[PDB]
Amino acid sequence: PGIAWIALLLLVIFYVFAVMGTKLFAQSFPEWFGTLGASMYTLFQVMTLESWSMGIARPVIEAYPWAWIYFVSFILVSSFTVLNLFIGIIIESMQSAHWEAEDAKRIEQEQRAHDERLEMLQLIRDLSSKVDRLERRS
Amino acid sequence: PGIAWIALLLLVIFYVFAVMGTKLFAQSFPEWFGTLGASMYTLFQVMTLESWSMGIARPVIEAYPWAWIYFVSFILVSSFTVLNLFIGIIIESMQSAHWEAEDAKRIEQEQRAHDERLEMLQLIRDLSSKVDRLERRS
Amino acid sequence: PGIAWIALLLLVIFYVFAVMGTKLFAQSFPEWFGTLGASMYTLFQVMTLESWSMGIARPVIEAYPWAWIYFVSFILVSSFTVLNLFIGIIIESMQSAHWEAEDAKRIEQEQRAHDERLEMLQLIRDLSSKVDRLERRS
Amino acid sequence: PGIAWIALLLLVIFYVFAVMGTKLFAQSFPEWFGTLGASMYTLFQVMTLESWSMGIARPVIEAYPWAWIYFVSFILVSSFTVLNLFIGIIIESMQSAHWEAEDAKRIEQEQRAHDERLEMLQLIRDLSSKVDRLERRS
Ligand SMILES: [Ca+2]
Ligand SMILES: [Ca+2]
Ligand SMILES: [Ca+2]
Ligand SMILES: [Ca+2]
Ligand SMILES: [Ca+2]
Ligand SMILES: [Ca+2]
Ligand code: NI
Repeated sequence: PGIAWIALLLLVIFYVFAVMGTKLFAQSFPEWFGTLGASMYTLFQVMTLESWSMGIARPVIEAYPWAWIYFVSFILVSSFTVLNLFIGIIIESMQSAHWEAEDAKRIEQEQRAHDERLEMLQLIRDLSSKVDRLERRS
Repeated sequence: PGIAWIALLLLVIFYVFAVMGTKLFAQSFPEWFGTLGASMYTLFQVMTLESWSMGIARPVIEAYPWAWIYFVSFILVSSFTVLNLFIGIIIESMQSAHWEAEDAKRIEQEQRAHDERLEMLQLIRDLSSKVDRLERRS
Repeated sequence: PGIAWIALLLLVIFYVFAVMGTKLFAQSFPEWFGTLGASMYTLFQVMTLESWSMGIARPVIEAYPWAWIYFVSFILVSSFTVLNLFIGIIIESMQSAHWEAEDAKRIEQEQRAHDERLEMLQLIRDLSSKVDRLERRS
Repeated sequence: PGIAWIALLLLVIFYVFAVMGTKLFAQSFPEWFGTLGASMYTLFQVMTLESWSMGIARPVIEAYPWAWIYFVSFILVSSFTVLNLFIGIIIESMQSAHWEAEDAKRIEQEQRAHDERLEMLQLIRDLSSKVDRLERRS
């Protein structure tokens, strides 16, 4: 398992949407989705939202009016699984640094004093033992 | 109950703004604001800031002066309510992967000792009597 | 003050920069910098990186070769004090629903660490204080 | 050392890619790559993804079509090290507000007891010793 297990998926979301888009607009926007690699590129351009809509979608949408769904969806997914990936890093680097350290040091400072209390506790039975013997010898 | 509230609110924000956008720039910028389902797009584009001003606002404003406020305001709120939403995952993904798991494991370990330092404590008051029995009894 | 202090700072930064566009690209790029409320607008557009130099400072810089310094810096500063501000929100949001009231409940956990402890010791001394009345006899 | 370590890195790439990019495109795309000083510009114009494929890579690519690779890669890395760099600031600011400051408050309410109980303890022996000293007394 893991976090970069998304870098797997994203590039498959990609693979998917590329092939999907290529099958459609290969026909009539072979400028962009002429080929797979072409769609690949385009879709990374779209990933980046560098004229994503006016450049690509809207033209494509004029020809294929529903395409809006394709482009709008790809985006929400593309971006979403990046946000989902990017944060998995905020986390796996956030708590890589002072959060492994602390958990260990308090796992340590805590068993430090189940140590202290418990035995120090003991001398008190050892005392309720020495003294125990003496209300007897009273 | 939860953060889909911002989502909802931010989805409200769309509905709400796409609504006005439709009615106003409808007749002037009809590809952009003719039908709701096309101010929706256009706003989702505006949302993404993909040729947001030069493509849509400037022209909507080169005609309608106040529209600026419309677009600007939409953006600030749009982005802002996500920023708020985005972070609400950084946090809830942080207060889920890390901030929550010890929140339990430390009151889990604190009670382990108020039951032990207070357990200690009985013995110490109980040595108190067995001996307060001896300033007098022995 | 805090987050809202950068807020101010930035909006300072903005006015201070739309200040210049208007004093500066006014005669000539009046679509963008002709007057203030239009630099303001432009500046916000430029902030958000919608056609910022292709649309804007490439043709402004077809005007002035130095102007590049103008739009570039504005961004690196503009973007910069937001990153600074944004972060101040992950921070003052990330330690506000997860990390804030812990320091108060662990103020309080470490609080009885004295209450029990100190009162226990109190007993200890009193034990001794009487035991010592028994070096006195025995 | 610190993290400007990455500022170096990115800035090495920002330099490296413009030098690499003048070599190729200087010839035939002068307005963007016929120099370094405007390559740089362009490359930060590219850094930002303002008309990146559409404005630039595409027509450039049109000429040296494998130019995609240079744009795409640039971008993946340019961005990616700002991600590693931005994160740094998230962490070196989340590890600065409470991470560094609070860790110290705990060094203190940790070492407060190994001192408090040392002597709670201490008094426990003395007590034991007097009774232990009362074995060879009576
Ligand atoms: Ca073309
Ligand atoms: Ca149409
Ligand atoms: Ca005009
Ligand atoms: Ca011109
Ligand atoms: Ca403790
Ligand atoms: Ca454009
Ligand atoms: Ni913590």
